[PDB]
Amino acid sequence: MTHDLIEKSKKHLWLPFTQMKDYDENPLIIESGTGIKVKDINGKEYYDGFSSVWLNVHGHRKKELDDAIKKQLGKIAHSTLLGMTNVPATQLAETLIDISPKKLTRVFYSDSGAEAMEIALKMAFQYWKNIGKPEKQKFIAMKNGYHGDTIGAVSVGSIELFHHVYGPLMFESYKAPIPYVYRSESGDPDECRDQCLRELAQLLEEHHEEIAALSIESMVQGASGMIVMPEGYLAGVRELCTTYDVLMIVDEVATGFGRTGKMFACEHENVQPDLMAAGKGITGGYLPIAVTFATEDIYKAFYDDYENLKTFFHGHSYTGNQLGCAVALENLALFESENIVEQVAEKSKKLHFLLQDLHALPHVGDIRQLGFMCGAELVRSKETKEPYPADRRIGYKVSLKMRELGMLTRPLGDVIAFLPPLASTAEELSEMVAIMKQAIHEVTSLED
Amino acid sequence: MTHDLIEKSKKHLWLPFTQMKDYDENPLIIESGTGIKVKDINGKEYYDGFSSVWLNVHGHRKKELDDAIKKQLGKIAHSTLLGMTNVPATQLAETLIDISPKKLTRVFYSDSGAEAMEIALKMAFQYWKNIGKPEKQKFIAMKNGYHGDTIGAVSVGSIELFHHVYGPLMFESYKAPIPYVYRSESGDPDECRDQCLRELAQLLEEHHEEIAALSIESMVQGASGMIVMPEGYLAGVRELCTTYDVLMIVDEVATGFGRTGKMFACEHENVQPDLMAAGKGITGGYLPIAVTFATEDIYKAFYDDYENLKTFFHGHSYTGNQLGCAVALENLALFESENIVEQVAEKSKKLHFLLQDLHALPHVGDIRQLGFMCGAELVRSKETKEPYPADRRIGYKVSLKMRELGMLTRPLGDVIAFLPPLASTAEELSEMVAIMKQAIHEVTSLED
Ligand SMILES: *Cc1c(COP(=O)(O)O)cnc(C)c1O
Ligand SMILES: *Cc1c(COP(=O)(O)O)cnc(C)c1O
Ligand SMILES: C[C@H](N)C(=O)CCCCCC(=O)O
Ligand SMILES: C[C@H](N)C(=O)CCCCCC(=O)O
Repeated sequence: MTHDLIEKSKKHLWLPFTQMKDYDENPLIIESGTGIKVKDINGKEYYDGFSSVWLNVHGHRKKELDDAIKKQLGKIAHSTLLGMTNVPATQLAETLIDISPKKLTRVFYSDSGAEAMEIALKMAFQYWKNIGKPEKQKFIAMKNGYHGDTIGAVSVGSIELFHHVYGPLMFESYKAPIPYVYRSESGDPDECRDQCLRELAQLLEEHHEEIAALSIESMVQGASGMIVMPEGYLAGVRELCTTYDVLMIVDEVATGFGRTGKMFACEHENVQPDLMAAGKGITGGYLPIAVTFATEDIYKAFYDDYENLKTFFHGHSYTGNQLGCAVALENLALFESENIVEQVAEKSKKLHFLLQDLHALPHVGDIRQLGFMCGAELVRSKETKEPYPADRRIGYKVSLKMRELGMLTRPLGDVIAFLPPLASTAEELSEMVAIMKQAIHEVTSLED
Repeated sequence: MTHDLIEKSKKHLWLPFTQMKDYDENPLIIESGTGIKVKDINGKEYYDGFSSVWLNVHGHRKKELDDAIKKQLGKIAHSTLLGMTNVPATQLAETLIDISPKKLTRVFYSDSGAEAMEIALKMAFQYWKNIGKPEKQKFIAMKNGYHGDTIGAVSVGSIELFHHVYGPLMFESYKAPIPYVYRSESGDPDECRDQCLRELAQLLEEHHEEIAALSIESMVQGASGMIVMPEGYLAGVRELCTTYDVLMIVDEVATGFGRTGKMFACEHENVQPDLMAAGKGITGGYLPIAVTFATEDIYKAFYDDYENLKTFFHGHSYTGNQLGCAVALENLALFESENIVEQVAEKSKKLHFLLQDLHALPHVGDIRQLGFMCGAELVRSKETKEPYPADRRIGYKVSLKMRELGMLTRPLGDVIAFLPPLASTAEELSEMVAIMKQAIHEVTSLED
């Protein structure tokens, strides 16, 4: 009836980033969403406290967004961008160029964030080959960094739950140290920033001639536990990259489009990427579209007569999908007409105090926040900062507790993520912090 | 204004698989489509003779497909498949399992064909270490194989012009030869087949204890020039993969969903893949949805208590998108109520005769076809079968002539690809083949 839908799900599906024995024990099937809440096939409603995995902006069944896709259906759903283009993709490219960092003048589409990162890495590799510098073939990427699941993006990721096993498949990369101030040693953001930059510079001084690009998440590392970079760090990596002739790839797939209370997160420190990835909330969270921005200097390294062999030979079949681009176009009009970014910045002030209060809980160790990008790191001892053994599944148990309490999210290890939709109201925010607090306590007061 | 949308496209876009200097010289912006024709912003109409790069099934503005997406907007556009599922992804999963090879019982969603292949390759690699055979970690891919553009897909793909700037970023891979009947000495499909299988068997015999999987396009190598595998070749590959304990990965991204006159091309030789990649036409050409099918034996090697770390740690954020899944569900209902596959198979009989007439031209060296998947290889000499030098751009020029004559396709080197929508009538196919024949004559008669 809907009983059968549940059994079908367990019989035919294989779900991303999930142990299916876990799914089969606690299955959940979503049927509709309205505002910032989704509804399962039984009629239970849940706050979407993780924005459907960090991509949902205006909430669900956002009226203008729905209208924008109906309008485009009435014209054409998809025609190709291989050797040509279409209207919404071209319009969107100009709108994207207008709001991104000033040095990024080019828009290369694809389907997902891993793909946009996969394209940034290939662009950066082929640039140096193109301009007669074929030795520049290694990458630097940051520890605790994550850039997607395909093999290039994996070669540049460093979350060892996900990646360690795939080492034989990975290309040659250096891993640079980032600040993780919470379980640091001095606990000072300036000291941690300066030490990690010092070590970046020494790595660069020794090997830059072999290195095409450096990859880094913009301001906040997400899959690693919503670890926010100390002030001045990102701008410090930009300078080091410029100085040692390494292209800087900035990953904005999670932080992009208002998430950190700027349109793009590298605005906090005014950094200009050479290459920049984006996805998730670009479409409001409706459809798979992704982008790699490039500078003009990069673009023209590939512009030449065709048998001069400059061409970038990459491109997915759905590249520039009109349906995706149309809803992205409306999304960005909503940012403008709603003043979304400003409202996120305002609402994050009070949210700040709401989140700092969780510290009152015995097993909450750290609270991290930049805008609407937050994590509560759970700890078996605040004093110690010693974490619970992984085998007690504390983050997992907390997610399940929140779920029965009517709120959806996913933990990053024992870090409880909180990335509520950008349209979230001040009262919705406090209603979600309250459920999260209740859940952490109920689970954690028993150290399950 | 037409002229400034055109100048915006030259200014802010970087297109897929395109030398932007070629684009600038000959810009083309599509506005709408109706049935199997698309229309540019100047109002000029074109036959869609490459199905918008091999993905459009029913034409454009297909009413049923249109209704299906509108109906889904009215419920929800995207909620996550991480740790949970939704209604259309669940229903779609069931239907896909029913129409796919019987041994394939499991569906793992993604956004694109490359991502589906990347998933297949990561499943094969981790499968063997989950069951305690870490030795089995190498891949075999077929000479002239194309599996997508992301780094893992290109590590198992061999299109010299595409891959191998990127040599340094692969991942070593065993390359086996495919029978290329047209420019082979005997040729003779049976002689070719059996010798390429003798070389595979040799490769397996020596290295099979190191090999995780063999990766192969299903029945036709597309990007390499629409090269049809001889009868018995695919069934022999499968047999040798079984004999030597190597998983068979089958790429159906281009051939899948009716293209070759079967629902899946592997049905031609009755082959059961271990892992099967699909995409493109899965949605009728409307949206980016892809699938990796897996057997239950493979699924169950990642199925275990979370602490025994069996889990597949992979999954894009738009996995199981309701919008793509909804349109795909309706796409498949059409295959059923419109008997698309049987209609393609039937129409393909007369079509073969249209294409044999094409063969009458002095510079048409070969015609290749399986269902609606066709290729007309151009040669400067049809008795020596010598190719035009690349530097005289014969494929590119033919595609531009077809353009002005009102038809879109893309060449593969000097092979003119012909992949018309599956809804194409008998009349429309002959209209299309005639425009293609005129354009080959007008370009090629001037080139000696
Ligand atoms: C989401 C994420 C990705 C991967 O994007 P997908 O669409 O899931 O493939 C890449 N980089 C960052 C920083 C991300 O947050
Ligand atoms: C189209 C294709 C791919 C890649 O799919 P995308 O959606 O373009 O990334 C991979 N393998 C084959 C055989 C294909 O035809
Ligand atoms: C567009 C998609 N990446 C695809 O697989 C098509 C095959 C390669 C396309 C090369 C061309 O048509 O110019
Ligand atoms: C969904 C997408 N692959 C993404 O970037 C999130 C990765 C980290 C999420 C880990 C989890 O939620 O379990």
